[PDB]
Amino acid sequence: TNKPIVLSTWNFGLHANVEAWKVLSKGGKALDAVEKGVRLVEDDPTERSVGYGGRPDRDGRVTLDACIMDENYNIGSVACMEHIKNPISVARAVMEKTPHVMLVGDGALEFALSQGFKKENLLTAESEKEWKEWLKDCIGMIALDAQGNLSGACTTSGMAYKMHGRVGDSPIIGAGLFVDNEIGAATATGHGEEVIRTVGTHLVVELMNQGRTPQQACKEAVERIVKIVNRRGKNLKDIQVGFIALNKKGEYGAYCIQDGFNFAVHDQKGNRLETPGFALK
Amino acid sequence: SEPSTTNKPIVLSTWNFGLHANVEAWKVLSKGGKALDAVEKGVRLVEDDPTERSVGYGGRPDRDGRVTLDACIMDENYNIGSVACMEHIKNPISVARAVMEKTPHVMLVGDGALEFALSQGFKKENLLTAESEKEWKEWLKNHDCIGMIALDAQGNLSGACTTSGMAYKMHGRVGDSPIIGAGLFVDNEIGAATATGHGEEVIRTVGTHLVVELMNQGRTPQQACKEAVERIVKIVNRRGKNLKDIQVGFIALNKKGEYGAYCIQDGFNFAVHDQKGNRLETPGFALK
Ligand code: NA
Ligand code: NA
Repeated sequence: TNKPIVLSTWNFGLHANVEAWKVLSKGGKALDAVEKGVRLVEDDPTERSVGYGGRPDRDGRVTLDACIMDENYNIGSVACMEHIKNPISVARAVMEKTPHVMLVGDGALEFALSQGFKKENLLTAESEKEWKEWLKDCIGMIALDAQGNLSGACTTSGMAYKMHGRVGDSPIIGAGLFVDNEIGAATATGHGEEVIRTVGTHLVVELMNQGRTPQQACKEAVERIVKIVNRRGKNLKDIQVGFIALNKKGEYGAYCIQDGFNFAVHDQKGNRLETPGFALK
Repeated sequence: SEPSTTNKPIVLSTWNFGLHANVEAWKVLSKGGKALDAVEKGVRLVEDDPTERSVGYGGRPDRDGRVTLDACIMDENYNIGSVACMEHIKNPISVARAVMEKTPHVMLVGDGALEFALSQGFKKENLLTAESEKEWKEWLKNHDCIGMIALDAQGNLSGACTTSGMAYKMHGRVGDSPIIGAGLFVDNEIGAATATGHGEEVIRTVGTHLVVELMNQGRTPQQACKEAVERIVKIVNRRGKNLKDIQVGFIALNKKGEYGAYCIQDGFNFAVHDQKGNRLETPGFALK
């Protein structure tokens, strides 16, 4: 087994991995590592697709989606939540502190406040400016820790200028994120509607369950999804879906419909940016 | 060549009230109509019924006395629509169908879902009946949803799921019913499945996507429902929980019109209407 190891999506995954590794390298829990990892990007107003600084919906409201899954089938999720900078941590509170696994809208905010989270104005001057001008994708992280336990976290401000109330894949278990401690974990990149449609990360993990490596599973999910896009009469150039994945042995994999995505991997070899295979050549 | 036997049209729905919801779906299916129209019409009957207290009008409120409704819908070509935690609209399944057909999104929640519904001509209505208000105030001091899946005369699958959610849930709580892959999943080249019960547990295990993938890899609909239930049973134990506290059922249909179901605990039936008639059937259960 190769452990610990953490993967996360996009260039900022490299920086998120560093924070995750501060936990993983000291023998801490995957759950804590992935929370710490993605909060880094939630916190950063120059990362405009996650948390603080996220581009608003078309009504100028910054609404955030996140979910988290630990090594023993515990889950939490918030969607379309406003004024709280660290939705992954509220999702973690939904998981640990309530008998529910998903809260949305005003109810998610009220819960957050009741747990001692603080309202903050998430719309930056920069985002407000660009929104008004307009009027005229996420971070996912999965890790295997020194105990051989998996966990993962996904957080986003969702599609810029979405309809108010729009929810993407990031807070939906089996779409944006899925973890089964006996199999593996996967988290998605791409058009949220399309990852929901195909239940993408549950598919990747079930393909690993069925005996595929993380790499084979990501590629086979994407190839199945490519055929569905065609069945739907759509142009593959208009659709992005991709996955990164980890199994219980610390093997990893990534594959997308289209070139141009990258993801960060940190293990005993250190932290680096790698690029997946892709279908649309 | 096509199958020697396909049982179509056919519609299945969860719980005893599925029997009369099936009659309404069959008005569409028996005339060669689309599975998508059939399953919408079928579940709207229950949404419309104030005496059905876990779906639509008359649904028991969250703990603050808001009736907030969840539904999703899926047709024969991976088109999907979903609303969740939506207030004041009696037929969330039809707003879900509008999300699917009329927007570039697949899920709206909360205020945004209501504003969209109003923009589409749905009418704001008071969904809290005197009876539900009475019970709620007192509280202060089975049939948890309807899922319906159908195979029409063309050989196409579609499904719908709609609920008012756990009674006296936290404000904003969403269960499995509006989540594609949890409460409902339909793939026209394999089969369809819809779920009922403790929504948290169906979300946890991505239940209907799992049932349909098990059919994909060769299980019959009943085999796939049963194996999914038994996975939930294993997970409940891994989590150190007591199975007695949990109910989940699945019903499932494949491309040939074969069907099946299975649940954790007894007392769950489903209704199936095909050309031979409308039947209330009782599946096996895990907790014996
Ligand atoms: Na940010
Ligand atoms: Na009702």
